[PDB]
Amino acid sequence: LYVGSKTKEGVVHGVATVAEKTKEQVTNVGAVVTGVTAVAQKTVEGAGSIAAATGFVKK
Amino acid sequence: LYVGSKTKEGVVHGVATVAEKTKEQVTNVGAVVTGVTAVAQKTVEGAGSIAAATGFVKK
Amino acid sequence: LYVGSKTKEGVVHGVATVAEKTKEQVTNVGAVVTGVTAVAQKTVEGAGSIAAATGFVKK
Amino acid sequence: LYVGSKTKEGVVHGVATVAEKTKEQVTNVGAVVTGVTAVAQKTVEGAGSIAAATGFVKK
Amino acid sequence: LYVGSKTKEGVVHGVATVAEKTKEQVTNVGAVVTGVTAVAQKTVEGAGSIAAATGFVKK
Repeated sequence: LYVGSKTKEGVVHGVATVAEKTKEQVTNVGAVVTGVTAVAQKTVEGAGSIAAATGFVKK
Repeated sequence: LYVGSKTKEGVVHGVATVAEKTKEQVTNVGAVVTGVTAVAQKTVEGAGSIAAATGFVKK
Repeated sequence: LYVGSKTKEGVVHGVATVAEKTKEQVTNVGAVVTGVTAVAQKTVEGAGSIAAATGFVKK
Repeated sequence: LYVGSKTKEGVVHGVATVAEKTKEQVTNVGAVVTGVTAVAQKTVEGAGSIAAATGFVKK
Repeated sequence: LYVGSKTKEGVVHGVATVAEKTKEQVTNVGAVVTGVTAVAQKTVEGAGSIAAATGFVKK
């Protein structure tokens, strides 16, 4: 049993990003996720998330 | 049992980022996630998250 | 049982970042996460998070 | 049982960062996380976090 | 049972950082974390955190 000589899993490569000008405003009362950039994940025998917003959980 | 000579898992490579000018404002009353950049994760036999916002949990 | 000669897991490589000017403001009453940059994690037999905001937990 | 000749886990490499000018303001009443940069973690048989904000816990 | 000739776990390498000018202000009434830079952690059979803010815990 073998796995590949060059194996790439959950990978980000070679990202550029420019904001030559920007305005951003957020208002929140009682979830916000913003700007999440160049992100890499691997999960094994368990769940994964990368930008998760839940406003509220009630039980 | 073998795993690959060059194996890459949950990897970020070669990121550039410029803000030549920026304004950002946040207001929050009672979750905000912002600017999360160039992030790498691996998890094994357990869950993962990278930008998680929950406004509130109530039980 | 063998694991790869060059094995990379949960890795950040080669990040550049410039703010040639910036303004940032935050106001919070009763969670905020900002600017999280160039971050690497591995977890084994246990959970992971990297930018987690919970406004409040109540029980 | 063997693990790789060059094995890298939870690693940050080669980060540059410039603020040629910046203003930042924070106001908080009753959690804020900011500027978290170039961070590396590994955890084994136990959980991990890197930028975690909880506004309050009540029980 | 063997572990790799060059093994790197929870490592930061080769960080540069400049603030050619900066202003920062914080106001807090009743948690703030800022500027956390170039940080490396490993934990075994126990939990880990690197920038953790809890506004208050009440029981």
